[PDB]
Amino acid sequence: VVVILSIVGTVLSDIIQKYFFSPTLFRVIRLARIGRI
Repeated sequence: VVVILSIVGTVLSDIIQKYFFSPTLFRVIRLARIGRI
């Protein structure tokens, strides 16, 4: 549910910041940082 995905959006972002650091995820991150709840 939304709760898990809140953490998902956070942990995947950690993956991004360390390893998945392609500029294309930053798109999704710009959408992720925002309170999309």
